Formats: sequence, structure tokens, C-alpha cells
Amino acid sequence: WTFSSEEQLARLRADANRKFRCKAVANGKVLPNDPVFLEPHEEMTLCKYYEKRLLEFCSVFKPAMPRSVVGTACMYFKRFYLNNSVMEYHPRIIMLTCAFLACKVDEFNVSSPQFVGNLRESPLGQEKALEQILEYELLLIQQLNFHLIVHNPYRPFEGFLIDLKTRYPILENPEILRKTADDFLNRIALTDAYLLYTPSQIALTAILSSASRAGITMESYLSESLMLKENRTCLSQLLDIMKSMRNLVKKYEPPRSEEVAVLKQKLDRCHSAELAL
Amino acid sequence: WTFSSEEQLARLRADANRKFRCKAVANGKVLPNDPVFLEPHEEMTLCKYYEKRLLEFCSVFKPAMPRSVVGTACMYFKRFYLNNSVMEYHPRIIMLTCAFLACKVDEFNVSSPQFVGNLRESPLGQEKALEQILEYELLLIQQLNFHLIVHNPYRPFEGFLIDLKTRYPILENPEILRKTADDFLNRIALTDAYLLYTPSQIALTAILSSASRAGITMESYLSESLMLKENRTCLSQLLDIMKSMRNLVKKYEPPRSEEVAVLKQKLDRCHSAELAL
Repeated sequence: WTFSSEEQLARLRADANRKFRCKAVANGKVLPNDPVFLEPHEEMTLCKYYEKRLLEFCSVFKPAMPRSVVGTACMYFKRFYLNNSVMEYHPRIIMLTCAFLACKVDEFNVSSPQFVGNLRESPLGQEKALEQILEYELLLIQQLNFHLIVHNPYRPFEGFLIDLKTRYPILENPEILRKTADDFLNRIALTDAYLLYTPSQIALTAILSSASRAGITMESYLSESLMLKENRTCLSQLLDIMKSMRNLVKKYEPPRSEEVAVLKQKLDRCHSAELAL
Repeated sequence: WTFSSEEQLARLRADANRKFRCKAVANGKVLPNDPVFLEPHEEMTLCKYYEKRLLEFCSVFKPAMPRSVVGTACMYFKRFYLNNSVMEYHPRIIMLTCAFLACKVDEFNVSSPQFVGNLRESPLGQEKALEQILEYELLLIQQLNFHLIVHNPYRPFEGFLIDLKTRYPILENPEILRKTADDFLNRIALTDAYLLYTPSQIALTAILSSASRAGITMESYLSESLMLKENRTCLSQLLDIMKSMRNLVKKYEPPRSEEVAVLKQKLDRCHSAELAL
């Protein structure tokens, strides 16, 4: 569950898209080239959109949801779709299933009625969503190969922040660093970076690249402090990895208002006709 | 998930009982020798009772539930409690969670509202049960070590029945054999036999021991047909294994009406006071 390239994820996602196309066509009600089907690239936009809808949900989640939970939930959502089609299991539901499962896994103390209680729908509407999470729970757990422990960036982040503040007492005002570094971490979390690097490299990139966004530079930081090494890197590599992630977020295209509007409708029209009977 | 003795399961169950006692006592509200706690032997009675309540539920389950499902569900229930206390997770709920998970795992086509629809409770009461299954789903899956595939006796049973009817055309009236052998299989399913032997040995014992209950004896059956061997046994062992299971069901003490009434009340009084805060 930590891959070697954007190409490797591209392939997996493509496979998932074909597998459904073939299943749908196999179950007769549609021709192989029917434009009802979403293209891998279209699935992606919808996933970007839902991952954002996922983030919003967690942000407003009244019983204040810890960042370990929101991070875990997003990792699930991503991994699910590396080999599953948006056309087969609706991401509106899978998204909410990832949040719930994540609360359970991370032992975040919240009951299901409390959880669905955070949805802007009538009491029965919310009960209905609770029902759908029961439907997809095992599916989600199975599609994750039963590997539910996900290591988030927030832990090594707090550690790097600690390292800096005691090592460079000048910046004893990290309250500014943290907020910036958090903003940047959120952007990385929206790319495939979580599936591509260690959470430490991810935490490190958020901090060094945010302090730097601020102007300040600790030219002796990596060398002096990080003579130590936990996640594979003779300094140089790390510098390239940071350049790599820093690039990923630079080239991240957010879902656009209207395309989503179209693709949602396609996705809805897809779940509408029995393609999966 | 196939053990070497009733002693091995006895130990596991005992451990589970102590672990809770210690957790409860650790969380202060109770003394180590408080009679509120159930003894391992008492847990057992309650489990026998619930496994029967489990069987009844599946029997009346309107969208006719296949025997693979009911068998799988009972295996879960048993395995859950090999290392978990009835005092900690109520078997009324775990029982229903095992049924649901089993429908999902075996791909028995039934939705959650359909499932809970089979409970003799008001619409909200049933929704409440659906909620509790969502609560315990992951727990159940985790406590099963993520091993959800359970091989039932019904498959090799149908095969042995086929073997007999073509090999001894006299008994071409197996409709009688089957019903008897099924009745006996139900009795084995209530003992630890499922956790102790292969489903083939279990299927074989149900058939050979039921034909025999009927009077008829095929002295050339094992030797002539079963020169073949899939599950460890130089004839002799098998004969001893059949003697073993045949013994287990002989010495199975069903839960008694009033003791249950008491133990339920103890169990309820247990879940009543916060022992698990």
C-alpha cells in the first residue's frame, strides 16, 4: 500500500474502469462503447470532488473529529478506488463509509446515529445513509485487503515542529509555521502523495516548504539534525522527494464546477439504469 | 481456526472471562470477587441459548436463508466468544451481527432493512438493531482475525449422499436419510465439533450415524469407497473421530429454562452498571 509511480496507480485505476465496462457489457444492457460509461480521467475528477466533499464533512463534524481520523478516512477512499469503479459503488456512499470505518478503526468515540446526525437531511434520510454504510462496510474492509492501519503525517509533523522550536529558538512562534504547514499538508493530501511517500517525508515537506514560503531558511537543518535517517534517503534523495511532492501539488487540477455537474449526471444516469444487475 | 482439544477452547474462553474481570476491576466500579461477574461456565450457557435463538431467527428468516449462511453465522458466533466476554459485548447483538455479516460474506442477496425486517419489533426498534450491527461489524470482523471464509458440512454432505445413492441403489430413498442426517447435523452444530473437526468428517458422521440410527449398515462403505482420503485419517482414526463427535453430542447439556432466566438477568445487570466505562 505504498506504490512506486503515478503510473502504477494510473494502471490500477484503468484496470478498475475496464473491469466494470466488461462486467456491464457482459450483463447485456449496454454496448462496449456506450458513452454512458465514465472514462478513467472522468472517474478521477469525481473522486477529487468527493474527497473534497469528504473533507468538508469532517470539518463540520460536530463531535470535533481528530485529524488522524480525517486523514485515515481519505486514505481509504483513495485506496478503494485504485481498484474499483465510481460507476459500480457510488463515492457519495463510499466516502461516508470511509469516514465511519475510520472513526471505528481509530477508536474515535462516535456512535452511528451521532455520525449520520451530521448530515443535512431529515431523520429518515440520515437513517437511510446509516443503512448504506452497513451495506458497504465489509466491501470497504475487503477492498482494503483487510489492512486498516494507516500512518498519517500529523504525528511526525508534531515531532518536526518540536525539533525546530527547540533547535532554533528564534522561531518560537511556530503557531504561524504550523498553520501554513497545515494548509500545505491539506494540499498534498489531495494528490496521490499519500499513496506515494512516507508520512515523515510528507510532514517534512510541509514544514520545510512552508517555513521557506515564509522566507526563513535553516540551511543547517537536514544535515545537522537529520544525520539520522528512518525512511530511506541519503540526503540527496530526500531533497528530490520534496521536489517531487512539491511538484505534485503544483500540478494538481481541482475539479471544475460544471464538468462535475455533467459527470455527476452521467454517474447518476449510470447508477440509474441497471448496468450492475 | 480448527483446534486440538475441548481443553484448548476451555482455556481460550477462560482467558476471555478473566481479561474482562480485570478490565472491569481496573476501571474501578467493582471488586474482583463481585458476584455480578459471570463465571466461564455461565457465559457458556448463555452462548448455548443464543446460538439456539440464532438458529430460530435464521429458520423464520422470510427471505429463505440458505444453510451455508446459517452455518457460517454460527461459526462466527462461536469463534467470537472463544476470546471475548458475553459481559462485554452482548450476544443478542453479536448474534444478529454474525447473521448479517454471514449474509454479506456468503453473498446471500439481502439488504439490511430486509434483514432487520425479520425481527418482531416496531419499525424504530428494528432500525435500532440495524444500528447496533453497524457498531459491532468491524469488531466482529477484527475478532475473527479477518478470516471470514468458513467451510460448512452441507457441501461434502450432499456429496456423500450422492456417493451412497449411486453406490447402494437400494437406498434410493435418501429423502429419509437426509432428513435424519440433517437433524443429527443440527445437534453437532450445537457442540464445539465445528471448531474441532473438518466439515467432511462432520458430514460423514451425520450420514453414517443416521443410516445406522435407522438400522441399515453398509459394512463395505468406508473401506471400498473411502480408500480415498482428503482429511487426515488411516481409517481407524476416522472411526475414532466419529466416536468422538458422536460422544460430544451425547454429552451436550442444553441451556435450562430458569438458569437462563437468572443468567440473563445477571448479564443485563452487568451491561446495566458501567463496568466498561
